[PDB]
Amino acid sequence: TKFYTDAVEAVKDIPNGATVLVGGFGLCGIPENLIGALLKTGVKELTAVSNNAGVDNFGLGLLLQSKQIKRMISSYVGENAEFERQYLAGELEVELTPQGTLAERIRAGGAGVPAFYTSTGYGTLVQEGGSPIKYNKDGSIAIASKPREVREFNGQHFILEEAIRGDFALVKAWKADQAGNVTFRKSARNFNLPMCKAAETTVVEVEEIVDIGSFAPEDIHIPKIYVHRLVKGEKYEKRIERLSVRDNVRERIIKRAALEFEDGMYANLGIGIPLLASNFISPNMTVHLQSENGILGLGPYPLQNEVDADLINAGKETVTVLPGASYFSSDESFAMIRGGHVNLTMLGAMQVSKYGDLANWMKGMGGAMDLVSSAKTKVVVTMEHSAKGNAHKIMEKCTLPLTGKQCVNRIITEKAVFDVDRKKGLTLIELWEGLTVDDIKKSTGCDFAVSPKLIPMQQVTT
Amino acid sequence: TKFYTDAVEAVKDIPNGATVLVGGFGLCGIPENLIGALLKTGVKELTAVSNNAGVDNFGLGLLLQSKQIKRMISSYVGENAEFERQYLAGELEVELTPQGTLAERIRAGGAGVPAFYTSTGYGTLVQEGGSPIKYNKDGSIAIASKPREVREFNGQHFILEEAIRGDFALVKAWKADQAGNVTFRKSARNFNLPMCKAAETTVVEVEEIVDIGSFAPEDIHIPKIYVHRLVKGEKYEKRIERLSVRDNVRERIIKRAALEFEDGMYANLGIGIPLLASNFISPNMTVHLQSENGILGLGPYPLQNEVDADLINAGKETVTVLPGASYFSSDESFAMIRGGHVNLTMLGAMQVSKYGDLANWMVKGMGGAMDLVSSAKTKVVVTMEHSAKGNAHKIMEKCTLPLTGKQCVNRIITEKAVFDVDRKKGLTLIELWEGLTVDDIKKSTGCDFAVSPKLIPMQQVTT
Amino acid sequence: TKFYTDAVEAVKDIPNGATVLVGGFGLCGIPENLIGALLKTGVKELTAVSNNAGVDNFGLGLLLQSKQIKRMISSYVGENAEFERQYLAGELEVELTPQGTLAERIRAGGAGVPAFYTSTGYGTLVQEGGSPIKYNKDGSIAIASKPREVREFNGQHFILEEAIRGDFALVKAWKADQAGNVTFRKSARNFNLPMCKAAETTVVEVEEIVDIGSFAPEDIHIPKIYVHRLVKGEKYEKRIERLSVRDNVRERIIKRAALEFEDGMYANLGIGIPLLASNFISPNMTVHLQSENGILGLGPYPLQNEVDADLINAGKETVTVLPGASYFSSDESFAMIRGGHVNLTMLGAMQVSKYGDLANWMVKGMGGAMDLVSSAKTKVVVTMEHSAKGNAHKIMEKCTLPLTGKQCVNRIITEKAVFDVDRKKGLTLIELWEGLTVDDIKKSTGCDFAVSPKLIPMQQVTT
Amino acid sequence: TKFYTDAVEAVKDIPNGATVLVGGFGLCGIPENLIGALLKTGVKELTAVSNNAGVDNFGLGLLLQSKQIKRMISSYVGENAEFERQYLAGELEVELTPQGTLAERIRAGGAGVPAFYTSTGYGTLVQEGGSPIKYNKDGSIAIASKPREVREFNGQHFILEEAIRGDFALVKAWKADQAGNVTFRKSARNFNLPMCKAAETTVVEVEEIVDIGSFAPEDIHIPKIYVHRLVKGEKYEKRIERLSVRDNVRERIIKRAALEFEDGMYANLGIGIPLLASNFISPNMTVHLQSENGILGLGPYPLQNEVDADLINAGKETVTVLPGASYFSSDESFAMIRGGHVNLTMLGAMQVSKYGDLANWMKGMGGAMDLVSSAKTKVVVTMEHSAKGNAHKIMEKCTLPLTGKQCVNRIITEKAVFDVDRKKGLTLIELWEGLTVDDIKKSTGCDFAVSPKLIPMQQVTT
Ligand SMILES: [K+]
Ligand SMILES: [K+]
Ligand SMILES: [K+]
Ligand SMILES: [K+]
Ligand SMILES: [K+]
Ligand SMILES: [K+]
Repeated sequence: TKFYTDAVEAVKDIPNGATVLVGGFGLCGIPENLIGALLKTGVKELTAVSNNAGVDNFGLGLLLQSKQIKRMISSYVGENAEFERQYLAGELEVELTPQGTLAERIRAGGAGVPAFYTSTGYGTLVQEGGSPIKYNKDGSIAIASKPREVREFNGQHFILEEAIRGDFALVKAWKADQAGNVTFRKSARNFNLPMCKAAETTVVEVEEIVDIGSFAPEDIHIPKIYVHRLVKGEKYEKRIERLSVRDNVRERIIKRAALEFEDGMYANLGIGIPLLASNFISPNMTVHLQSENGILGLGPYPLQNEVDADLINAGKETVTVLPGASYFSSDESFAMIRGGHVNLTMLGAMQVSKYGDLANWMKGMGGAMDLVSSAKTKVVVTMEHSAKGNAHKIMEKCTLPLTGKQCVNRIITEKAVFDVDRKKGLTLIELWEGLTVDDIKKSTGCDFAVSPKLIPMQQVTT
Repeated sequence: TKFYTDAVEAVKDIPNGATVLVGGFGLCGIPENLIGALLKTGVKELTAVSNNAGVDNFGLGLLLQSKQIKRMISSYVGENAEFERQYLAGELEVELTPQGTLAERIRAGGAGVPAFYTSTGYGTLVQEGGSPIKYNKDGSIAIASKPREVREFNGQHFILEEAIRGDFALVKAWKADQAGNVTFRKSARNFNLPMCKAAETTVVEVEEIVDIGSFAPEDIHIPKIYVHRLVKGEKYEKRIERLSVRDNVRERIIKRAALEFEDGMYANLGIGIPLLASNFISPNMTVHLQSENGILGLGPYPLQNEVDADLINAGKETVTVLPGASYFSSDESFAMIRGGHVNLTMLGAMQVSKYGDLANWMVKGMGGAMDLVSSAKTKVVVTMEHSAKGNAHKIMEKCTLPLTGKQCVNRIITEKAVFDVDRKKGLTLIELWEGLTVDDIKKSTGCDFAVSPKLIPMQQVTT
Repeated sequence: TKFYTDAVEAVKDIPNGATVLVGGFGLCGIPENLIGALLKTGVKELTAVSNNAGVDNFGLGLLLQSKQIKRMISSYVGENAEFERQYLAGELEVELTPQGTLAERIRAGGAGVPAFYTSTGYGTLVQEGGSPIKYNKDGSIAIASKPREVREFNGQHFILEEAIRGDFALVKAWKADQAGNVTFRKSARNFNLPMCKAAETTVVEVEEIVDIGSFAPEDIHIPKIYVHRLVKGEKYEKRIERLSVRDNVRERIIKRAALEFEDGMYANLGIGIPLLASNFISPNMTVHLQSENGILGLGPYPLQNEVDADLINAGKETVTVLPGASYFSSDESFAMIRGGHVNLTMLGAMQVSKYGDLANWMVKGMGGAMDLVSSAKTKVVVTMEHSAKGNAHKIMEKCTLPLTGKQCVNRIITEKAVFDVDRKKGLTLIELWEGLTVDDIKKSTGCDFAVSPKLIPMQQVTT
Repeated sequence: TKFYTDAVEAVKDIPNGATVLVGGFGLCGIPENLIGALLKTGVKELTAVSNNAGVDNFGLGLLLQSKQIKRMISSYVGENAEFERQYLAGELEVELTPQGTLAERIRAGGAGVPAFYTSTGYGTLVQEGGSPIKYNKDGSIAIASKPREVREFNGQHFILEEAIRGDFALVKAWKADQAGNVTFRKSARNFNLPMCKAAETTVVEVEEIVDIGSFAPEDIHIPKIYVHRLVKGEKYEKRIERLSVRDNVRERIIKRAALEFEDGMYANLGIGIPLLASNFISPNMTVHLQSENGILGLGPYPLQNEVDADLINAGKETVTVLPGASYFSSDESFAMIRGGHVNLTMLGAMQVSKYGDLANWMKGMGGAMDLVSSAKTKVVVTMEHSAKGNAHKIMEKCTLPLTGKQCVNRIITEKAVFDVDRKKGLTLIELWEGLTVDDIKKSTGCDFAVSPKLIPMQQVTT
């Protein structure tokens, strides 16, 4: 590892056009000083591989403001108006790739794996191609995404994704010892860890340099072999994107969603109703919440003194963890998710089809496509029954872009609870008292079986 | 995580015929108590996915001795005569898979990836198929390995390997906290870590159970989500397979090999000459030695009282590590190796071809040799005696022995010469042992070679 | 042999899902009446082993049109849009197998040989696996071909291919005597002959039934032992797929290709330039042209009134044969080819590599191209325009198109140069089109090449 | 094709040590003139690939007398005392290879196939190796055969055999036209046909040269491309090795064996009882007899005027064929046999095991190992029940060299008829009247089931 006292020195040789991997999930674990250094070098036309686009004036957004990025390869680019403007104007190219796929393609890039298969994105536009990566000033499409090759293994369909390697990686880390060994703090690890292994030259900025021997050998997150250039970041603003401190239809969904929790369950909860539902878990029940940016054991929002820029949830809110929590990188998080280790994945949806196709993302798909990619994880959708104008949200076929095909196992609305089966379709198993099966018929766009043991819709006791 | 006080209770439901992942590299990090529990349950016909076969009376060898294994899926199975015996007799099935491929297939299996590509094994018997996985009693081949599918990416060839998942995994770990979070000690991590994610039911035995909060959250090697059953092992023998404590032709190779080292270099040294050469590294030079069983920063053999069963090198010798060393799992180790992060890989060879094909492994298995030379980014340097007994060529047009890799050697160091090897142009004699002539080399080499315009007498490290 | 007066009676017991071998090369020697009988029985989901797919409305194309075929195992399936349509739509499965391998696998299937080795397909997608045999409606790959196992014999690589056997074979023959002995006419023999031995129940339709004793015993092509069911075909359309009756860059290649011919030579000429070159053979020179569909002694295209549906060349063109010609079956033809008995094989190429890899076939299938260059004993001469549109290199370090063969080309003839090709040393420019310079060739060739010390202006046949 | 007027001219360049393929089955279709020419050139140390060793003073035996052969690769070398003497004395090397395997290895050699699998020889010394190929003068072994690799396919075991290619082939043919196209007459085709394709230089001698155009193109047995050198043989002796012109225990076996015949059956009959049994086939029944030297449709022994050196059966007897007979080469004959196209193969045996192993060959195995190699062909053994001294011939395990393993389906003796099953063993289905099941018990060396429908042993009506 080569140590630098000046960040510009550490990155001055990045060529125009370089593919640069930039760590960070939201504003968590971003290499703010290395990004500050690129503003000074003025290198341009970069293809930035960055999970997110920071915010308008921070993180990757600073490089978008200065127009130093030709293309971004990211999974979620919301919360950044300059980004949106450039994209629509045809000034910026954008390849949206599922978050877990982005993590794994980066990991493959550092592991000598040119390509691998993942179900994430199967049946969606990731597979189908056709998304505008780049527009012409006239508003037409200049570059459309390529469809992905898909192959069946063990009766399931998987898309072939290729490794992502960078010319450079700009990595934010916590500490580096004098040998160049590096560790990451809390959830700031995310993509920084795998990105450190996937570029020809990795540049890491750390908050502190410690003596060789400060780390237990077993606990070095990134061995020095991956750290080519190391600089102690000069300034850390610790920006927090969203400071989060500790109707009846919605309340009803929350209260029935709260009943999906089981003792010992591992769950991943999308923001909104699913997350609110966790507030009703019995202190008697032990439920472990997984966060896809690399956390297992999420706790409630922090009391003001617990607020930590390094600890946010997938919705980018400041959060806390419970005793016995663990942190891990983004590739490891999605290995955990894709491998079906989470028992329950509960999320909101705009539409769900008869056989469980889900439309809930189209800013980018973030980790939603990965979260529903495994048949081993029970996917529970919580959403209001019908859309504005009473248009069906549950129907034969989604009309909105799919997040996944035949991946929903249960739908919870304020009116009903449907179990969903990829081959047989819907089964009404709970019914809000006061409504009748025919009321459901009228608000649902496809047929459904009625369970012989249909009960009034339950509501958690709390 | 469910805690058990009895190991048999933790594994009694394993079915006959189950595929069981068993952690451990050699005797390092083996789940000796869970294995002991399987001897009691008597479950049989297991397909054991285990990097190695332990030794005759320990680790997986115990289950082979009791005949509870139908098939082993391993990368290296030497040091076991009952294994050898059962294999040749047609009583045991064996699929040899490159060590790094095994680690990655297991990882894939826990990560939802059904298959991936790797250059490891391309152009070898792994790709080619035809190795006997199983013999019949009369010596006929009952099952031959399947060839692997090939695909080209970015101008190179890779083979398609599929995930490995087990019904159960028997994992050895260091400590578990009360929530089921687990950590591994030193090099005992190896395959235990990835195997914990790749089975329907993971059973972990640990040396000690500690309070929730004993681990820093960032430093939990295996989050509790992957630990289904946990037991504190009742007995730990701390078996050490090889207790390693601190001619001229060979010495010459060693001394020229020592000159391949450069300050700041990351190197992986095979046992024998390569490793011996590291003893001549200048205390002025900083060289980081990587061990494929998951270590970066290997040090010299320990004094006797420093020996640690949890710390061994790839040759299964007890070792030490230097300040700033790190440990990591087998899949990570081979990601590091396959990704080309090691600058120099120096190993022994039986044969090397004109364009750099290497034969240096063949039934004991290829271990990590095929992975070690799988990347074009790592410089591969072979150190071997020039010619075989009877002066048969070892360096020639084509290897006649099973390949470890195709066009992967960049340099050959023998007691007579040093050849740089290029996949397109072939051999270039760049150093010549003084007293020998270019014609002497011609006579001991089985293919043509260019003679560098800057050919020098063969160098020898100063030490 | 059991005689039938009704074709439907002869095939009514074929089960849905049966594997059925169907004779014929193009529309030559196809069992049109048995196929017509299958349209009436309606049997479905057949795995049809048929060299070709007939044409849209004839031969196997009729069964594709009625959707009675689940999978085709063929070597060449061009000239059929319903086939193409069903394949891409995921309605039809297709395993492309080299023509000669198909013939030999079928023969093996009737000879009790479960598997054999052939160099045909080594280093290509046949060995490598991964071709889509079947797509799903959304375009995903439902079934990918399996790679083939490799083995080395006498220093060369071969792949292991397995026998093909059918439940039934639908065979077209010329005459059967009353005992069930059968003969084939001209080139209509092709696959019909070997397919008669490789199915549990063989059904043969013939044009005429003659008295026992009409055949000389030595001249029965298929002994009655292989003929289980026999029917005199009710109707024979004598369909002819291609009625063939007797620039300067291209002309230059042709005229230099014509100089590859030698008196007494056995040659196999691919359609296009190679075949055109044969028109310049001196009536003084005797050259015997072999056709892989089973002919030795091809002659010029016939006058219109000499056209015979039973006599076509490999490009499916109607032809004639010269005095002393012979006909033989497809397995025999490829034994002849694979055995290296043809002295010169001249074909077109899309790309040729420095060491002689050839890309000249790729989904229509590789036909006999992979077999044609499979032998080191046959000189393989490629005739192609030097560079592709946009001047992209066609001759280069490595082909970027699917290989037909590895290191199998011995010479390249373009409108600018003639290169001898050596598998170990590469290219040697031996002739140069006058007016061009060695540097001009450098600019249009994607790899280095030696310049012969005896380089001459490119020759042109006198005619 | 190059035509020669002098045979010596056609073969003078054969090197000492050359591997030479010599056509012929017994004395049928031997290249007598080319062999005469080798006597004059004196080339030595040849490895002669020849199905048989001719007889003492003819065919290959002439080359053995002159000591010009170092090694023979043959399937049957009986009827030649000089051969036997040299072999035992250690002067001649001998590799016995099953006839059908020899044919197929030669064919593979001309077809570009380096190796193939065949069940022929599985479970026998062909697989096991250990046969002396060469003795030392002291009577010990100098060279022992190598075991063959065996691999399972579709649940069956097959041995890997490698191609045989020659430096030269000496081929006897009937006619050649002026272009070099060649045809073979009757059963003289045998190995000459495949040998013409498997050597670097093929030399063919023919009885007559005819005009181009004499052969129908479809009926050229060997296209000119395979005929490198052609000579019209100067002399043809038409030697006939065995001139064959048209007790009660043995008679009983014959009469019960005659009942194995069925209308429309294809059968291959070994010499002795099986062949004698065919004399009792009803003129009402149509049975087609296959001869492994390349004939289908064998008829009775010839009346003196029908005697033809070109037409002999597998026992090398002069024979005739019936209307509608066909001739074919040795590789094609064994493809027919190995592929299981013959319905019934009836042969004599020295021993048969409980599960159907057969010992009936140890001169060489000839085609016996191939004849029983297919599970599709019913193998019926006809033999006297017990050996001299009443030793068991039917027992648990044969003690004599195996011809095949689990390949016998029925055993016919003068006392009993046993069906044989590879998994269940023996089932006594017929019993010679006057004998009891216990009498069979006493004469049989293993247990056997007694059919519930056991009948007195049948005897053909004729
Ligand atoms: K699911
Ligand atoms: K390398
Ligand atoms: K390589
Ligand atoms: K060639
Ligand atoms: K080749
Ligand atoms: K049988």
